[PDB]
Amino acid sequence: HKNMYDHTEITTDSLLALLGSEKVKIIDVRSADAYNGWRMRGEVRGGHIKGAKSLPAKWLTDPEWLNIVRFKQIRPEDAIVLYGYTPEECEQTATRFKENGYNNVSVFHRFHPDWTGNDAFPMDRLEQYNRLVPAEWVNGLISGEEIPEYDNDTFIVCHAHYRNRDAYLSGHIPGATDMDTLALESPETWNRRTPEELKKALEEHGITASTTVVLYGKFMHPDNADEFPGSAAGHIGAIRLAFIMMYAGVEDVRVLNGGYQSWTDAGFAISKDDVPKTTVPEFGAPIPSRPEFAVDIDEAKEMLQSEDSDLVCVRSYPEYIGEVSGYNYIKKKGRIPGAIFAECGSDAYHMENYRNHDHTTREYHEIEDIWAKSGIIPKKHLAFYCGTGWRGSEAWFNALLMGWPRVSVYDGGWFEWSNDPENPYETGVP
Ligand SMILES: C[N+](C)(C)[C@@H](Cc1cnc[nH]1)C(=O)O
Ligand SMILES: [Cl-]
Ligand SMILES: [Cl-]
Ligand SMILES: [Mg+2]
Ligand SMILES: [Mg+2]
Ligand code: NA
Repeated sequence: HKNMYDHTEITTDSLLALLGSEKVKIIDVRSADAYNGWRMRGEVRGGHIKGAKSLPAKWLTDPEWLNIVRFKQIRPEDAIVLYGYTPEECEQTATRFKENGYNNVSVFHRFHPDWTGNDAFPMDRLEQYNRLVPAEWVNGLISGEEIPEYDNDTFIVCHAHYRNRDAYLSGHIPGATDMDTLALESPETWNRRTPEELKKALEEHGITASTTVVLYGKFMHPDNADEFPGSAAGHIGAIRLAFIMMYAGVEDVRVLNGGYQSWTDAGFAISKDDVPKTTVPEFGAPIPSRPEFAVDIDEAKEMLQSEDSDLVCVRSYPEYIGEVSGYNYIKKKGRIPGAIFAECGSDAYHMENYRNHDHTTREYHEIEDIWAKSGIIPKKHLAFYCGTGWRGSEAWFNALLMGWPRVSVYDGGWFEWSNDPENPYETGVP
């Protein structure tokens, strides 16, 4: 007897006995930040039931909901077990599955406090989840409230954009200041600036090595027909700047997960003030403190020859096979020989394969699993790259979050590689 609105409860003991079953899909309907590990109700152990997939209940208003589910490989013949902080949070999702041809749907009532509270019940979390912050954390920070995973006394919220102050002036997080990505990377090479330039730029924007910097950007629907589509890919830009700042030596860098969209979806107030900078006189550390995060072309060439190492191409497929360059300022088309392809998404200004529709990072197990199928694994020194390094930086950041011990960005990318006509390249379908 199928019942659309009254959902069978699954007990703790029954769920424990099913933890290894390939026919069971355990679905966490909490926010992706809680799933990653954030202790959003004060639970002592954060994260998810081991083996659970992420399907935030917020996504029920997405017209593509069923396609998300199918793309996650959750199928009608699976036994679906839903949980949240409360069973009541699962009710609408359970009904949505049942309305869409899933007849085996249960609700687990005792994730919190029973599962989270007992250390024999397996949980998992994104190892460095505290670098990828929810909007509630940022709001607590700017409010001076006590927040978890923070013991500094100095912070700055930084709104990234590429040559587009309107992205900030049209609406930003209260108190935040804007940073043009041109402040930290050069329009000549599209590589990070020299250490002396980085020092000066960081100081002028009010940033010391011991400042907690919270970076985010605004997605404004990049259109490849505009002169500068990157002016609209603000949150990729934010993660690119996070890379450069962490390389430079800012000890504590955070990224707002999903960027500006997450702030407004949470319903917080926004500001249009043009906030003046408060400069600081001394960065306070030698730049770069973390040079290993950045790989230039001679090291990249060595990595292509080493068994220990690989370059990871985070470009679109039409770029990879040489149909297009990806960019209106790159004429050469083709790919670096010997790199492992890890398709970014549709084009140079979209990261669909690394993100959810709401711009939060894609469920990290899915990224991990796809990467492993190509031999992109943490025991290697990996250098992520793309055309000029923005998408490479976002892939790199995803691997950093997983705790991977040797990940870098090959900054120069296809731009630098193809600018030397002596460098070999491939084209066409492999
Ligand atoms: C390095 N700039 C800022 C010129 C890039 C940034 C970028 C966005 N997606 C890939 N790269 C551009 O806007 O094409
Ligand atoms: Cl973006
Ligand atoms: Cl390439
Ligand atoms: Mg897990
Ligand atoms: Mg570069
Ligand atoms: Na290699």
